[PDB]
Amino acid sequence: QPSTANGGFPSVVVTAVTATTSISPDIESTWKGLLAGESGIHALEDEFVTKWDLAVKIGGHLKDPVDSHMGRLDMRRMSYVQRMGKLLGGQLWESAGSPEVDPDRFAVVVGTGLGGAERIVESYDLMNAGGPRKVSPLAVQMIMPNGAAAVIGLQLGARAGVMTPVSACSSGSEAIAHAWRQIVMGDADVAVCGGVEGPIEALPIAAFSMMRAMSTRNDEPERASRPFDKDRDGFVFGEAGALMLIETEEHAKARGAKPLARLLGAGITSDAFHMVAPAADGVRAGRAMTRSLELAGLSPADIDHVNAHGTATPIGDAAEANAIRVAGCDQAAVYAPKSALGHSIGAVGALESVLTVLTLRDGVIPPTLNYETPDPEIDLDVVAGEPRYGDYRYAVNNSFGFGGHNVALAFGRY
Amino acid sequence: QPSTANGGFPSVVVTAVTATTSISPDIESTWKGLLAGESGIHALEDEFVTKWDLAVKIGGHLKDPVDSHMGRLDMRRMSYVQRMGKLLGGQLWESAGSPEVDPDRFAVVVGTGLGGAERIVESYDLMNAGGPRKVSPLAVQMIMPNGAAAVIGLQLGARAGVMTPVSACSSGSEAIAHAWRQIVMGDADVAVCGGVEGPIEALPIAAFSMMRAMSTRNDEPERASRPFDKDRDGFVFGEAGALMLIETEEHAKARGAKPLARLLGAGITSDAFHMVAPAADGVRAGRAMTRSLELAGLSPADIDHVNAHGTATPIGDAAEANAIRVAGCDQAAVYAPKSALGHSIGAVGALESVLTVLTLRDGVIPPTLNYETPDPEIDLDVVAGEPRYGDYRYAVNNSFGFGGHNVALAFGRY
Ligand SMILES: CCCCS(=O)(=O)Nc1ccc2[nH]c(C#N)c(C)c2c1
Ligand SMILES: CCCCS(=O)(=O)Nc1ccc2[nH]c(C#N)c(C)c2c1
Ligand code: NA
Ligand code: NA
Repeated sequence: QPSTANGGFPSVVVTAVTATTSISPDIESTWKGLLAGESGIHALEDEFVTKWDLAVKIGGHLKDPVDSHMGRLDMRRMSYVQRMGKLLGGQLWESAGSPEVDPDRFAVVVGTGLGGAERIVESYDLMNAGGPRKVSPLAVQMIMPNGAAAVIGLQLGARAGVMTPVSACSSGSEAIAHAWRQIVMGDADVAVCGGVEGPIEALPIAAFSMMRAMSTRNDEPERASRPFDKDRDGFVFGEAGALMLIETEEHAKARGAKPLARLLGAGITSDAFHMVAPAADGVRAGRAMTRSLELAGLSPADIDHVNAHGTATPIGDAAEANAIRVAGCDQAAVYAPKSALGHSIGAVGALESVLTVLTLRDGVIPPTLNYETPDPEIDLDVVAGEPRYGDYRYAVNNSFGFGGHNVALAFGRY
Repeated sequence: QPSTANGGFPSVVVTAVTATTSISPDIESTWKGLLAGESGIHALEDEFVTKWDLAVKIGGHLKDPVDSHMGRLDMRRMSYVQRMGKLLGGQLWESAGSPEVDPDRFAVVVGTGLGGAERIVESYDLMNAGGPRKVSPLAVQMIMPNGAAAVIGLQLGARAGVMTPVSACSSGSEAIAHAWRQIVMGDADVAVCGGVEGPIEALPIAAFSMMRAMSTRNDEPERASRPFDKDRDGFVFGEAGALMLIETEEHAKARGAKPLARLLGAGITSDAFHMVAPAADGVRAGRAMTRSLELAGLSPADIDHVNAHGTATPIGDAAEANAIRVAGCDQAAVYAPKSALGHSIGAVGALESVLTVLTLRDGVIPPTLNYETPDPEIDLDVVAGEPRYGDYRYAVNNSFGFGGHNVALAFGRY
């Protein structure tokens, strides 16, 4: 059975990362802020909060709005997630040294939770007011959920596949999983992968809050997201998009790229339990972690760090604690970055994969914010208080999306 | 290098198929109708055509509407594509003999072009009229594009992954590709895969017709879809959904399932050329065909049949003719089923994959309708007139989606 450890799969490395978050548009500045204990989560100042008297009045908008970088033309020819994708794609490529790769060995895999959905409403309104010829010839390419990945593949010249997985909260991690597959099956040597997602607005808040999925701790916004804490009361939105460049180790060495980490394996399973609730027993989610280890060639004792899905819902954190135990990883140092960055749905698995890479690169886990009275029924080694510097050799990033989609990514220190 | 032919990949077989089309709700009846020269494409009788005086007044609605099978509860708890998925999922499982499989070795991969998008508008309207608490607690799970795959995975108990690829016209074929990967990489032994898509409506017609992508031959609706014909003028919508059951040959043999065909390999490439136009040179699309042959262990001389993407746009059919030549497959007998069934976007690649299976099973290709004055600039062996009975050993199904997504699936006779 092939594994990364035994050479059955080629070695794959992470050579560049980019992200925009509620803390910073610069991933290295986001990382510094996380280590400093900063939160991106604040009182929402948008008019729509008071217009609807929303129960949720907190969240993290991007520190640097995407459209502050978008001129008239981009504002008219692309949906929001496409604009975010174009922005991050160009940033990532610059960070990688603008390499000249073989387009025929270059893939793009970018997940997203929904797609260009605001352009559906706009086209709907345009046609209602002016008839069918008032719909733009660009409407289809803006609306289609593959649109962000297509924009990035066209921008950077990727001709070895342009793929868009949709799996709610696990979309951005699943994209990295499929990019890894595209390389280890031999279809590509280099891939841009990750996830993008739209911004906080009234209808997204209404839809998730009517599930009772969201925190309503509006008086202390930075204290609201409390993964694994006894007093947690749901997730907080925190906007993001994130991409990484992965490539075979031989490809990286041949162009002088310095790896940040190794991407060793990916496990994809499903709960088949409930359309939005995770399975309480954590068994299939744990199996995704185990599968990523099988493909990497690691045992659970090797896993020093888990970057938790950790949304801070009551049932989600409990299920994940069971999952981590099921996978034999409950001695790992656990970080729940949604404590600081919130939940960005189709982007968040990619963002947390980038954070996992940085933890391995720098030998440090930032503190899980708001972990103050640990839930008596969960017993994980949650990093908290201040960053924990440690000898982290291998890590798993978890993302368990609504719908029952479990993705685990196994990374190693380079 | 592993191939199906040399044993590096396990043998994978197709053991059950289901589809709903503009000709019939019964795939075997659809097949009989195609062989009889029937078209599913008629004058649209919907009020929305006259309300907007749409330039396109033709298309194929499902012969048997999905919602004629949906009671009050399903109409309130699922989006349209989810209702179609539940319908086809249960039909497929019954056709397969309702097997008892290991949930932990059972995956679902279902592509779609857009998702539960009508529920976005509905939630939008509900909140505008009644505030945030009038949005349903079910809105998120109905809207999310992974929703149809999630419904099917929950219905049938698939715990080895539930995935949703989005790649416009190639979504349903890409789903079958990823299911094949999930099996040959060892993550699953059996998978339900295919694609679902929404119905014809005024806004979809307006959006694609403003690209000049659609036929306007309204006076002779069954004559409008003319792939590879000199007089073609764009595609016609024809509603569909389709699923197939695939599994390792050893799994099929162990439960007494009789294979309909072998699924031998899958190639995924991309054009990185234009957001909606295919590359004229057909090179990357041809490479998807070549890649499917490499993974199968076939040479182009083995390919007896190509089930063309064949949408009947001027530029699409020309590009595909170049693609087929680039791949060395231009001596294959070509069928363009959109001539009879129209284009169903995220479902159509799955539907045409089912048709490819039936061609191999039965040794017959139905006639490409409306192929009467072949385009002088395209020289393919298009089957036409009446069905061609022939010794078809291997076939490739092509799907080249808007965005530049190329998927080719290589199938073999069992
Ligand atoms: C972190 C927040 C997640 C919100 S989301 O999950 O609802 N996704 C999502 C996707 C595309 C979107 N386009 C637009 C516009 N205009 C919005 C508001 C928008 C929202
Ligand atoms: C063969 C036709 C393809 C049309 S589509 O590509 O526009 N897709 C698509 C997807 C979901 C949809 N939900 C609803 C509703 N109500 C519609 C009209 C609808 C349409
Ligand atoms: Na994580
Ligand atoms: Na086809």
